[PDB]
Amino acid sequence: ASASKAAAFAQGGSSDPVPMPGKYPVVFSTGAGEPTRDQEFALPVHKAFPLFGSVSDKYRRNPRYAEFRAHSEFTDGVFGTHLAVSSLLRLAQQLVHAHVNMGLPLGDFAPLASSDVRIPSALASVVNQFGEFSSPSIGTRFLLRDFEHAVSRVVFLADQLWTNGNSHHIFARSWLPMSNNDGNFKTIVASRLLEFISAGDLSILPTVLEDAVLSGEVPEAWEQVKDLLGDAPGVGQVDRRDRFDFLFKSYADVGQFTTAFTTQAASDVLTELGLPWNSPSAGHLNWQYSTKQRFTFLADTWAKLSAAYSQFFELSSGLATRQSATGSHAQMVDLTSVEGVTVLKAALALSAPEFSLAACFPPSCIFVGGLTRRVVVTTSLSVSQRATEFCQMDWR
Amino acid sequence: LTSVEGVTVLKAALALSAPEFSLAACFPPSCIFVGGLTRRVVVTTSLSVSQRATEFCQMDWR
Amino acid sequence: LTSVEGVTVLKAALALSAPEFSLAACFPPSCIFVGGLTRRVVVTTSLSVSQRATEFCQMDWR
Amino acid sequence: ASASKAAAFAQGGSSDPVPMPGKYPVVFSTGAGEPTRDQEFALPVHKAFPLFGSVSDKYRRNPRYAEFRAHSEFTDGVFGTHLAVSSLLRLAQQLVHAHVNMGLPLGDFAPLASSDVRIPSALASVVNQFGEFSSPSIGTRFLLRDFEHAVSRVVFLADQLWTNGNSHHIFARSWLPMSNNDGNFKTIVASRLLEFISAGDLSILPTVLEDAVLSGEVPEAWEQVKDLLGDAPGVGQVDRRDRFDFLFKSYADVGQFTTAFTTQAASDVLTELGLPWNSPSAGHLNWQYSTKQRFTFLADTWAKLSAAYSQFFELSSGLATRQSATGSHAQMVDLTSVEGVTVLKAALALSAPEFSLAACFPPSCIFVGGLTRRVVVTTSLSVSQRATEFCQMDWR
Amino acid sequence: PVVFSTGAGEPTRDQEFALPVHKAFPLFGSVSDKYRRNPRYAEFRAHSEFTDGVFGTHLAVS
Repeated sequence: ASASKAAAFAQGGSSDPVPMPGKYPVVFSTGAGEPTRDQEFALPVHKAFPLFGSVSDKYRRNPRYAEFRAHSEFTDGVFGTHLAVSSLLRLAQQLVHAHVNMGLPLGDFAPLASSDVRIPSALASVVNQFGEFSSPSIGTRFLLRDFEHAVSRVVFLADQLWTNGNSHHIFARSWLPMSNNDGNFKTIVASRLLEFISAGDLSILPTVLEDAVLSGEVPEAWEQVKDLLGDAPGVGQVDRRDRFDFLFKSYADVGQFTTAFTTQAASDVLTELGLPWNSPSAGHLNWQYSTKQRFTFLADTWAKLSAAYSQFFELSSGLATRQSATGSHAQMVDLTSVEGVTVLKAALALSAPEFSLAACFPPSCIFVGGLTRRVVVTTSLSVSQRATEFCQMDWR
Repeated sequence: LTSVEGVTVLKAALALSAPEFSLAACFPPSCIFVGGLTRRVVVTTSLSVSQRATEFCQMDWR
Repeated sequence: LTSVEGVTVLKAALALSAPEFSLAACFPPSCIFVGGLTRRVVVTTSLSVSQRATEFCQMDWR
Repeated sequence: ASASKAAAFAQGGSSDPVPMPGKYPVVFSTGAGEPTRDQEFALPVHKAFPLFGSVSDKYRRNPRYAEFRAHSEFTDGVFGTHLAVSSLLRLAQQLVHAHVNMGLPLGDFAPLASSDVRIPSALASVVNQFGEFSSPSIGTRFLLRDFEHAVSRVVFLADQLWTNGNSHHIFARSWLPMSNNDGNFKTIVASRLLEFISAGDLSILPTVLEDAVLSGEVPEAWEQVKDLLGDAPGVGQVDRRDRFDFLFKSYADVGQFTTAFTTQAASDVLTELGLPWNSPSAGHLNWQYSTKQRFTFLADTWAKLSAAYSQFFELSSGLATRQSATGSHAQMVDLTSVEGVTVLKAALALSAPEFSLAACFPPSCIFVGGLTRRVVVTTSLSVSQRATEFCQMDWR
Repeated sequence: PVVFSTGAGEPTRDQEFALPVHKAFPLFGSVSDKYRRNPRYAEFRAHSEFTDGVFGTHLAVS
């Protein structure tokens, strides 16, 4: 027990990603009150009413209230121009939030986020694209759109939700994180990944080498779709993009959609039902028309469903900022069912919440950055200094 | 509003008494439509009207 | 009054709360032809609106 | 004393069915007060008055109050909207309940289950079908309708009350539980049971193989009637459905449905009179017209049954939620009478109730499930570790 | 027009008549409060009405 310039430092450094999964569908299946008889069945319909209770809290008042802003994140009003409170936040939100709360431990060393200027923009879109069209496209379709990492405005975290695919297939092939950038760019998607990180690892995971038959499927197509996603979706809008995103997510590529996620009901349905701009300025008009209509749908919420005052379960959003929004080790998806469940994986989460997570196993497509920057200058203790000092105790 | 020699503040909306008549400065008017609505919404998944009926009915018998 | 699965009793006029739910066991009176009338009349042979305004105005000058 | 990661966990999991037997008839024969002389006989009819005295309690207030709701099964008020009570529950109800309370032991490992969205639906019907039309069809007919596992709305636990018949005759054959789902399906008869689980076990239990005489009179029709129940009752109503079912439950089929079925009368009389909807359509309207009327008839319990003010024996159904409704092995009937009465109880039920709970009740045809999920993750003590340790106490 | 006719202080002599014109000065005192800070401060927002900043981007006091 000797002494050489000690301290105690806290840190934060890592990445985070999110997905739109069939998870919401399990949370909006209408289990929450469909079988509740408080003759509230006076007021019509209850199909979308429940589902739509998903957004308007899980993206602005819950997560973007403490996670975003507090994350050393000086947020611009015009993305929170309207701090919202929807008492409809069933047992899923204060729960959901705890479930999905952007933030990792400090006793460890991680954090979350990569594009909250593009993600939300899309989410809002989805809430509108979904909570406006036909509320429940039965898994197939709506789920596709959301898990299809739908068309972008050039930023979209997509590339990550897509990176999932390629990696899974290439067993032996382990890629340098650089592959995480492949999302956008022209050539570098046909040199780094596709050619080098393919004619190398691709020429192995499936070395068809077919002759006079065009390497259809068998890696070479996923790469093409990859090459596409590189040059043919970043050149702008127009059918040339959808049609050639769709062509790349539609036909011939029926083998490329099998890797990731897809149904001829997302693409030919959703995709042919959104107008490429359904992700770009839709993401805008969904914030300055849909967010103001979010109002209507929120006020409608704080007016209609509010009327659900007569049951006695809901509560209101009383501004976090004190409530916070980070802490849950949503890291590494805790799921594995076989006769009996099995919550697994790294992220020494908790014990009281863990197992309570059944309602919702939060999952941020995190990258994970083993970083504990115990940065230390020694303009006062040239390592050696200590050395003699300590050395001068083993002598006597 | 209704003036004839002397004023006459009229009409439904059991407003107030202290402000009413003080309103001279400005008789506020919202082109309202008015919706006679008192939604005493009531589910009875615990008291099929009848239930009460016998209960009460079972007091007029004795 | 309306009955569907459960019994809902909407009462246009803010009636009561102790009788309401008790007074559904049978009665719910006739077809009145409501008359929105709150005759809050007011002669002005004492305070020609100007006088008031003239006064109140004398507290918005200084 | 080797210990290694012990615990102690309690569970629940198993089946449970129910039947409408001549059992009720023994409980409503009018032996509870027919000979009582208090001059209560003030110009009144006491035929149905007794029989219909247990209905409104043995299915909502008694069983569904704790059994159902507490069984962790999210109940909809519109199946218990009128959580009313009935004080006419003489000595048969608080008794009956204890006689038929669904909830096997945990010290063992079983529970209750078999569509409480269809059973009650039909029961309420019977209550109406019986307690309204013919209040005492003299065993033959009403008991039939009850036991006949009467027409369904596609669900009905009939399939099980019917499976009791095809397994009884087939001694040489035993079947895989997969024969339980034998209820509905267009193939149940053209595949598994009927053909395979018949051309194999049926071609032995009755291998007539008759020529130019059509072999149906030899339990190949039981397969046919089975066939029918497979394709001809699930195709809707078409009235003939009764005609068919009836045909299959009558016209010559009499030699078919007499292995585990009642008198055809309860089919042409009851069924035909009732009108195929008197099991699906009736149930609903019997739950939202008859359950409301259940009150008009509950009034019969709290007005007609209430008029019993002076005799002083009645006063049942005070609580619920707290009184519970599960924990009596009134299951595996296993009762036999010869000179003396012997009551064999497969499951170690009780000793104070047993011998007391033979006065009438001995619940349905459960399909036991030997299940004691004593699961145990091994991410702490890889068997070797333990063995490695214990072994370190067998070396020295 | 009856509220901006200039009754409020036109006949008030506090030699404030040093500073020119007083025609629109009074009338224009009508808005900038009766539509954002007065009514849209509690009525709008509180009316279960989650308002967008860009209509109250500037909460005013006159």
